Amino acid sequence: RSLIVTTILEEPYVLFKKSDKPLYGNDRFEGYCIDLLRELSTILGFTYEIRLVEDGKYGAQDDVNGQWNGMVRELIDHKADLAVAPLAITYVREKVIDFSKPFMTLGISILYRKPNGTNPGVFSFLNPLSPDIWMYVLLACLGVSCVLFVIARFSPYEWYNPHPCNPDSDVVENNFTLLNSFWFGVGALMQQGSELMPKALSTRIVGGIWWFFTLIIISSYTANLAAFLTVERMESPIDSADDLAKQTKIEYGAVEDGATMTFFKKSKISTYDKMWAFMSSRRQSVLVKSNEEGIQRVLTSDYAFLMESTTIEFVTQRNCNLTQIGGLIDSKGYGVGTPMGSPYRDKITIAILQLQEEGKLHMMKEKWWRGNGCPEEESKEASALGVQNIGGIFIVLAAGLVLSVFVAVGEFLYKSKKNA
Amino acid sequence: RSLIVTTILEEPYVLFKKSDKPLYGNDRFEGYCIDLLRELSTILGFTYEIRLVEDGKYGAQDDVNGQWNGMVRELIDHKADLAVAPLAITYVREKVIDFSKPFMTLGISILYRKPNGTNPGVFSFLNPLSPDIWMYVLLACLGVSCVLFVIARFSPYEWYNPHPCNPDSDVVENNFTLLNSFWFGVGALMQQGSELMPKALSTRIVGGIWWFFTLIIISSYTANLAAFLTVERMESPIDSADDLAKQTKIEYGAVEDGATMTFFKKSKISTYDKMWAFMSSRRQSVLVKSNEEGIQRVLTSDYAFLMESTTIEFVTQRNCNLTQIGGLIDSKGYGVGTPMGSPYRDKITIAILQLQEEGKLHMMKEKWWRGNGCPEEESKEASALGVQNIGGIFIVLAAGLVLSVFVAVGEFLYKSKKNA
Amino acid sequence: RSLIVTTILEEPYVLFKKSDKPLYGNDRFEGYCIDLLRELSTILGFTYEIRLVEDGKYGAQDDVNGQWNGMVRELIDHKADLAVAPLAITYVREKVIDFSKPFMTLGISILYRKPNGTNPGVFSFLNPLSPDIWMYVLLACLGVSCVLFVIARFSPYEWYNPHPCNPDSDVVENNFTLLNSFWFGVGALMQQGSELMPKALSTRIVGGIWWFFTLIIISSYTANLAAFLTVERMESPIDSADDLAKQTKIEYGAVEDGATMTFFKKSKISTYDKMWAFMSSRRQSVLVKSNEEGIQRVLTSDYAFLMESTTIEFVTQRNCNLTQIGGLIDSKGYGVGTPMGSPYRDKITIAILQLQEEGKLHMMKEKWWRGNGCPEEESKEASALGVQNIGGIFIVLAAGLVLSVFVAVGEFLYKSKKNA
Amino acid sequence: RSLIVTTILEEPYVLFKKSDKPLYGNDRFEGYCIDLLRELSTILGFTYEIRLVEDGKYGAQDDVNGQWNGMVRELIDHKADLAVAPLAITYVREKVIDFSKPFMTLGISILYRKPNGTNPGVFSFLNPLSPDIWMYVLLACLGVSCVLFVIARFSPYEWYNPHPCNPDSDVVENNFTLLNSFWFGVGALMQQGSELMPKALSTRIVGGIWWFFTLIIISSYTANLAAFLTVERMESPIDSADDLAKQTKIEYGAVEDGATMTFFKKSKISTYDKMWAFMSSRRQSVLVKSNEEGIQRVLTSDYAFLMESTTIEFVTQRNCNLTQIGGLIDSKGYGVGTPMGSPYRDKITIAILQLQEEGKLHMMKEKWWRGNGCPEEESKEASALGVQNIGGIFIVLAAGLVLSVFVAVGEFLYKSKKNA
Ligand SMILES: CCCCCCCC/C=C/CCCCCCCC(=O)O[C@@H](COC(=O)CCCCCCCCCCCCCCC)COP(=O)([O-])OCC[N+](C)(C)C
Ligand SMILES: CCCCCCCC/C=C/CCCCCCCC(=O)O[C@@H](COC(=O)CCCCCCCCCCCCCCC)COP(=O)([O-])OCC[N+](C)(C)C
Ligand SMILES: CCCCCCCC/C=C/CCCCCCCC(=O)O[C@@H](COC(=O)CCCCCCCCCCCCCCC)COP(=O)([O-])OCC[N+](C)(C)C
Ligand SMILES: CCCCCCCC/C=C/CCCCCCCC(=O)O[C@@H](COC(=O)CCCCCCCCCCCCCCC)COP(=O)([O-])OCC[N+](C)(C)C
Ligand SMILES: CCCCCCCC/C=C\CCCCCCCC(=O)O[C@@H](COC(=O)CCCCCCCCCCCCCCC)COP(=O)([O-])OCC[N+](C)(C)C
Ligand SMILES: *[C@@H]1O[C@H](CO)[C@@H](O[C@@H]2O[C@H](CO)[C@@H](O)[C@H](O)[C@H]2NC(C)=O)[C@H](O)[C@H]1NC(C)=O
Ligand SMILES: O=S1(=O)NCN(C2CC2)c2ccc(F)cc21
Ligand SMILES: O=S1(=O)NCN(C2CC2)c2ccc(F)cc21
Ligand SMILES: O=S1(=O)NCN(C2CC2)c2ccc(F)cc21
Ligand SMILES: O=S1(=O)NCN(C2CC2)c2ccc(F)cc21
Ligand SMILES: *[C@@H]1O[C@H](CO)[C@@H](O)[C@H](O)[C@H]1NC(C)=O
Ligand code: NA
Ligand code: NA
Repeated sequence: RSLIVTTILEEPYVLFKKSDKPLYGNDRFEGYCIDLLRELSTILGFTYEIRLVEDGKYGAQDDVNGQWNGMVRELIDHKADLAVAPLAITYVREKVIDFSKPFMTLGISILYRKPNGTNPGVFSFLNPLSPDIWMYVLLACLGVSCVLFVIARFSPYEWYNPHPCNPDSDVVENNFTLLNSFWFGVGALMQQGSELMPKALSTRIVGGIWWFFTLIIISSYTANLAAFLTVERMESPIDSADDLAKQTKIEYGAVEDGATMTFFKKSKISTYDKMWAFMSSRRQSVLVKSNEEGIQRVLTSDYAFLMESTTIEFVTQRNCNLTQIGGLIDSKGYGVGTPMGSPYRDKITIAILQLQEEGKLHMMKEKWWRGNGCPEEESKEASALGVQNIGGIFIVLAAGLVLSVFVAVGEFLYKSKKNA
Repeated sequence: RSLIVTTILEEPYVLFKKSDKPLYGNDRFEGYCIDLLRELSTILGFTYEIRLVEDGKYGAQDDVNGQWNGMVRELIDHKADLAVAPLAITYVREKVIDFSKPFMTLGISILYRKPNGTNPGVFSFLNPLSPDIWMYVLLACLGVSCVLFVIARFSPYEWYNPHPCNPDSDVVENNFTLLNSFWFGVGALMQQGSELMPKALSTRIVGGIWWFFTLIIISSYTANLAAFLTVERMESPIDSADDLAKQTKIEYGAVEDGATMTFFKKSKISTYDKMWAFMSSRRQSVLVKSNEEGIQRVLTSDYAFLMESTTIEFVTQRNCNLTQIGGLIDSKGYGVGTPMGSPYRDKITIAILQLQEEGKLHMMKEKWWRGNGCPEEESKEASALGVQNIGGIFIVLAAGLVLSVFVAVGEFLYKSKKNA
Repeated sequence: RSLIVTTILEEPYVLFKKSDKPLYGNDRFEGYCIDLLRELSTILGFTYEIRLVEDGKYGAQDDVNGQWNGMVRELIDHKADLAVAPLAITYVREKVIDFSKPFMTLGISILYRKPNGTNPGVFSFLNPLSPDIWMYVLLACLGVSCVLFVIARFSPYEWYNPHPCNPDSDVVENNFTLLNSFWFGVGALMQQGSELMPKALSTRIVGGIWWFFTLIIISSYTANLAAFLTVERMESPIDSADDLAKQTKIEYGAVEDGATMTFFKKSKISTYDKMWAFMSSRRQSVLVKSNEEGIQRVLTSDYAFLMESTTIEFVTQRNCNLTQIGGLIDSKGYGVGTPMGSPYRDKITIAILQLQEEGKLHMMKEKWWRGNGCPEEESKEASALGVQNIGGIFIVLAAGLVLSVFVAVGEFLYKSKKNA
Repeated sequence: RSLIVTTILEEPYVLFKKSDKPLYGNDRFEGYCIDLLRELSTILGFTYEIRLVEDGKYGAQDDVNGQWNGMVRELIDHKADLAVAPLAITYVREKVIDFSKPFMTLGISILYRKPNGTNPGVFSFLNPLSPDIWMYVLLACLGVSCVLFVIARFSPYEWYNPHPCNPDSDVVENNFTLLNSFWFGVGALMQQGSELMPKALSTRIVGGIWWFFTLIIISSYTANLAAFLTVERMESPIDSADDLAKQTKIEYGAVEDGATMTFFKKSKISTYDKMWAFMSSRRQSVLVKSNEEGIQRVLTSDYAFLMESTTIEFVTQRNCNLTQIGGLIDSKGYGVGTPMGSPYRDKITIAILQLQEEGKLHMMKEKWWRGNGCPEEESKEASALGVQNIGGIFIVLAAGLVLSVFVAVGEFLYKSKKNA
């Protein structure tokens, strides 16, 4: 004899080969379950010929007559001897056909968009104060220093004798010129002082007020930056279903009429019926029809699509903009199907389990689920301040030293134009 | 026998279900009172056929006719057999129809807009130190500078040679006068320092202690401001009905001739007389016509709305800038109405207590009153300090620059009088 | 006739009067349910005589013969016409006796020790650095300054000419004496500088290293104090059962074989069976026998005793070391009992509800549950730095200014002892 | 008919129940495998009488006799009928007894001690800025000070009269030499300032830009250190079995001749050969005798223990300094054993899948593997910075005080050579 093996088209499962050569038979197919049946027929000795299921399904009761469809109809009507396909071992299907013992473990977990890290900008040190404030601090430096200049020329006490070494007269002068009064204000703003230090009482009230103003500006820059950096460090992305249960900004997802949304119907867990309450409320928006459109929803919007774990690890690892957040929720298992009471059930159970002990079923999964390089290496770290978030203080340093050369040229010419 | 359950429409009690189809009947309705009624029909055995109430009214007795309107008129004339609805147990209806024991407990409570933190005060920089500390730092600046004056006089090593360029001219000068002693005190307080730098040992111990004092004050101002800006604890101006008795700025409000207005009119408690003396001797500014119009006036104006308790936890839950301040004022309950003398009063009374001890009567409330959830408990980024947050250092800058010109013209006259 | 009213001894319920006068009958008793039956007999016209229940209980099936005991045995055997007592309206008791409609609402909530606020001490500013560090910073000031003194006398470049005004010789001197080198180190430590500023290259390496050392000390004092003050502000006491469900440090409690622990048996809520899992694990330690010993466990240890809400509001308000955290979990109701099918059930239901509309049942609760003054006013606030947590910088300020007077006396004598 | 269920004792699978009493039988035992067995007997109809296994062994085949030991010897000789226990499905037992389908899924995983944060490094003050920034600040201090040298030479207004006491002696001096230009650069960087204070305009723009540069660096060091000390993100040195292949410092470990040791011996994967080449060519330092002895060696030493997966989530849960690093390595499952050919293999296979689809098979795991919980996720107070946290500023202090003496004796020779 030759066993009629019913299977379905899926990836990395039974596929077609990508060549032209239009005379294929039993070389037409290539996938995980073709490599599995190649290694089951090798050690059990049988020969096989693959015949795809006609009505493109896995199997379910249509409830109109209690007749199964898909692959498990061909198994229950003995039109097929095996079923090497992702036919998950479940309760209602166990009572009609007999499965082997699992060759793969799956479960419900979450697709999500891999965290696109926010570039802070190069000028991200300006952030702890609003741009209304950074302008009003600059207009306070041009304001107070033009007030201190007027008061220093108007007050008699600031006019001092610069020579205590020689008790003269008529040499009485100020040190607060227009340029020095700017240098007091800029010097006091940066908390590093200057060499002027007012002498009258009226110019010290301008001084002592500008010093109290300055402490509140620096201590509200340091404290708000220590609030921006401890909010960013305290927060964390979703890494579970519980953190996905609370935040209603992140939109959920499931296949309409599938085995994933069926789990949230029959669930009695208090964290999963809340997820069904989200899916029952926002239905027609969080209940997309298949696995293919559900990936395109995560790729565009803030979608959190719930599907099985073996077709996340395929999708995630050939598309490194996508990730798997959380762990396994359910725990299913793919099993090689047999008709009810078949002799090949006990041989394949021993044959699948022989390939696990010699490590075949991991070397086959790493051949088909691995894929390209996919640069995901991507050592994301945080909170150590680098060039990417404090680097614009290097630019305005360099922009201030280019400008100061242009004034040193402007000073060396202006002196020589006075001399000549 | 199908008994004719009467029903008024409230949310989330009895709503219109909407999917697509024209043909209807007993599937139009969903909510709390429908899940209550189908779980009583499961336990007691009866059948619905909910039919709605006419004249859209719960029940009241006319003042000149002496007749009833709505459900309790439909129950007294046996045009209904149950009244599963928000029909509150009161004295006048209990003498006319027969209620079951309560299935919900409620009272009068207060809506108010949730605290926002968008106008914290224009002097919000002043908050990280208590106003005891802001005075005791200023008295310490006056205290140390008076000690700096006293110590520097009779310390003989603070009497140096102020004439350094020539070797031994017998002149002596103390640069720690009364004016410079405050300027060292202010100058060291503002982390920038004067030009003085005391010189013996006894003014250096005063100098070194006031410097260590100043680090601990500034590094506690910067640290406590860093705590205020990442952990914002927003507190409401009102916390109970006693705090509304004093705040005339926050105005009351209730529905005209409702069950809430009737309670404050008939009360004898000293707070609830003061709450009624406002609401009676003011109208159309404080008394709304419907509670849906009253939810809007909290949302727009500065308004505190006195309404039923269980209507609040529905509206608060799906509008996250509305909160419930305080606790229950009144205490009443919702009862399934029955006609005046019925066998269905007792058998539902047992059936309500069966739903409450098994836990199903609480799980209906948790699914119909809960909504989005809106987790704003996670702190956002600290919302950069603008003229609404720091703000008042621009005032005390201008208040110091105006005061200094008064001293500038003040000490201009004192020298011009001295030169004359 | 005269109604035989069966009741039980509890507080603020039926008690004895505190006088001697040993000939009481029907004046023997004083409580809430005596004030209730005084106001029910007034408006219904009946006369009554109180007879206490003999076997000191409320009522339950003993399961040996299905015979009720306590008060509801005297009701079911018609030895009593009423039961005005805390006889909670529950399901198994409703089917044998008939209750009135509730005069009081109770529920399950939590006793807990009222938060005894931690006094930070007066020296709580020392906290951001360990006492090993504050000693090693003081020994670095006595270390570096005694290194800078040796290097300044040993290096030739620090020996400068103090007269550029007069190009002399032999007047070459240092400004780094032993006292000034201490004043550089103390002056640089406090981030406010001095008037010395080293001139050689060897004394600037000591200077530049002591300045880098100083920045790390101040920036680790400011950042650790901004971590001590944002952990204290972020944390919050338990204010629910969910916050009480997680923390296993806080020990739970319940009455053994009571109506409170029965609620956690039949619970299907995911946050309450976890509380039963704590009570099933640590039983004989969290399952004390009555309400009286359970209060004494909260008063000594970290106990979180679960009892009914009407005997928390009694205990909390006459003992202001105790508080009620969270809200109502269950929702029961105290009802005036009647025998099965009694005519007084419908009259008292109208009579209780008449006293609610004219506000008697709140004025009676505020007479018996109010109690003494009990200074609980206690306006607890936090995070504004006051005298109680930064006040020891006022003491060491004052201790440094007392010491400096004693050196100014020591300087004024030492000069005059040189002069004389 | 009572069928004789065999059983080995493991925790939390089958334990001894202890209350008080001597007389026993089928109530001695509680756990996962007993709650599994009484829920199979409810569904399938059968009865227990659990009897224990002799010789305390699961099952293995003797190498010289060719006989079995324990449960699978008790199943092959029909001295038992079920084997509800942790009896892992393997190839050699499947050829001898018949298993059901799995009820637990597990594999090989890694114990390691949870990260602690008690030795963060003695240079942990250096962390808030990246080592790119710590170099670029130092090059900017060298860069600006070389620009300060160049600009101050050919700027004519930096050439003042250094002889102020006498009016017009034609001497000129630039105080911005090469040595003072770095000292202004270092002095302004350390927030304390030199004695220079540039004087024209072009050295004031260099001065004012380097001052604004310095505020942003210090207020980002203080702010990011304030983020590190309140939000501590502790990360392990190892994250998978690939990271143990390189870390020879962290040593492996597994039970002698267990199911874990057998997997690494027979493997062909390149990581698991390197993990075995260590463990085979080292013994009694890396190979434990029992896994209880291996939990202790993680707890004491620096050790990473390779054991079964479901034994980890029991031990990790009730010892909160033990964690599971990585994921599952192997993949096997626990099966209810049956004799070689039985009608109870199929009917339990359906019954296990009935428990798994209803959700009861997961709720048994959540009640027997979960323990205390230990919420250390809430941040404690920041644990004051000692010599383990700041630490290395005491080294770079002493490294700068030793280097300065070398320059002090260095420039002592250079002047003594010049004077000669
Ligand atoms: C402790 C600190 C406070 C105390 C000191 C305060 C110092 C006074 C400062 C005053 C004004 C500072 C400029 C800010 C203007 C607001 C606009 C803005 O921020 O955005 C602009 C950046 O702006 C720049 O280009 C930064 C230039 C810095 C100027 C250096 C001042 C020199 C000191 C002289 C002192 C006074 C001279 C007086 C003369 C006598 C546009 O960039 P962006 O679009 O935002 O890109 C980022 C976008 N992203 C993050 C979203 C990705
Ligand atoms: C880095 C900082 C620490 C170190 C520096 C410490 C420096 C010592 C400072 C000591 C005193 C500082 C102010 C104390 C105010 C206490 C009274 C109060 O709380 O309310 C009053 C504040 O209204 C004002 O008085 C505004 C004045 C602010 C600046 C005053 C000093 C000017 C600088 C002088 C320079 C030399 C000073 C020293 C030499 C004499 C009333 O207004 P309000 O009620 O707040 O309205 C908002 C309501 N809200 C906030 C509730 C929303
Ligand atoms: C930004 C700040 C860092 C930079 C500046 C560092 C300055 C250097 C400081 C060095 C030592 C500081 C003393 C602390 C010693 C450790 C012991 C301790 O803390 O507890 C003791 C307190 O200790 C005191 O009594 C505080 C006295 C302050 C000293 C004033 C400094 C003088 C400046 C001169 C500078 C050097 C002179 C050199 C001369 C050439 C005992 O109190 P307690 O039992 O803890 O009570 C609280 C208990 N509770 C909280 C649990 C309730
Ligand atoms: C407020 C502060 C900001 C503003 C001021 C900035 C000042 C400019 C500073 C610039 C450079 C600062 C240090 C650079 C360190 C980078 C290398 C590194 O990361 O590791 C190396 C650090 O080993 C060392 O180098 C220790 C030296 C620290 C002080 C060096 C300058 C001394 C003061 C000079 C005075 C003049 C300086 C300027 C004039 C020239 C190797 O050791 P590790 O690997 O770390 O071992 C621990 C491992 N762990 C951390 C992972 C646990
Ligand atoms: C060339 C020389 C010119 C002169 C030099 C001076 C110029 C330069 C110097 C300082 C000004 C800085 C320039 C920036 C512009 C300031 C505007 C601003 O920020 O608004 C601030 C107002 O603060 C004020 O400026 C008004 C002044 C206070 C009242 C007048 C003084 C009397 C104070 C007491 C009487 C005693 C006085 C006597 C005591 C003996 C705050 O605005 P706001 O209300 O919070 O707006 C809300 C915005 N929101 C909607 C977002 C929430
Ligand atoms: C607040 O003060 C009370 C004083 O009664 C402290 O209560 C003591 O608590 C300890 C355990 O922490 C018990 O061993 C003592 O028996 C209690 N005292 C008495 C008199 O019973 C309480 O601990 C304080 N609060 C805090 C948070 O420590
Ligand atoms: O359908 S099964 O054969 N039996 C049920 N389950 C488990 C819950 C462990 C699992 C889990 C993983 C599988 F691969 C198979 C099965
Ligand atoms: O209208 S009732 O049936 N009887 C009176 N009361 C109260 C005693 C407060 C209450 C309290 C809560 C209810 F749910 C019902 C009633
Ligand atoms: O025993 S009852 O008459 N009916 C049940 N409940 C519930 C509201 C659930 C309540 C709640 C409070 C009561 F006062 C009485 C009752
Ligand atoms: O020993 S099995 O019954 N068959 C083999 N395998 C795996 C293919 C992974 C698994 C995986 C998980 C199980 F629970 C059981 C088995
Ligand atoms: C706390 O102490 C006792 C409890 O032993 C109590 O009687 C007293 O009233 C309480 N005191 C205050 C101030 O709350
Ligand atoms: Na079957
Ligand atoms: Na009635």
